[PDB]
Amino acid sequence: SGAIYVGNYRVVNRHLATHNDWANLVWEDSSRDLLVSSTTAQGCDTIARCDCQTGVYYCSSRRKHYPVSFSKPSLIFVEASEYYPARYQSHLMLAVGHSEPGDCGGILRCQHGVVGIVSTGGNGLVGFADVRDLLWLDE
Ligand SMILES: NC(=O)[C@H]1CCC(=O)N(Cc2noc3ccccc23)C1
Ligand SMILES: [Zn+2]
Repeated sequence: SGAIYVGNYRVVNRHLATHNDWANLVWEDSSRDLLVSSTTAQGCDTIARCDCQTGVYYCSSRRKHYPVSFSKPSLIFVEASEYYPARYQSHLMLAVGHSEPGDCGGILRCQHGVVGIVSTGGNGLVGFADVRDLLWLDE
């Protein structure tokens, strides 16, 4: 679990969005596993606008932050789960690191701000859904 709060927006994994997120929907993309909903309160986070390929993410299944080197956002095959059929997930960044399904929503940050959130993983890998291209989050 986990979300990004920026301005009047809440960014979550689409597969973990609540009834309230869908009732206040701004934008969603099943191919990216992202959903953005509107909030009444001003958010605590700021978004990176950079090409960083190193950062630190929070891993709730270890209660720890880990440093990662990650690939540029790209189209990657993701095996079927209870939430989605087997498909290519877009704007996904891979890295070597521990992650379990409940870790989705953990934030990845670089020196510039929030880069993305945990969305995929397994077998010593962790995948992050990028949010740096979503320029409208800042306005
Ligand atoms: N973006 C997706 O399609 C995810 C939907 C929820 C989900 O369980 N997965 C598969 C999964 N197995 O092991 C993981 C470790 C970390 C994060 C996800 C996973 C993929
Ligand atoms: Zn950066």
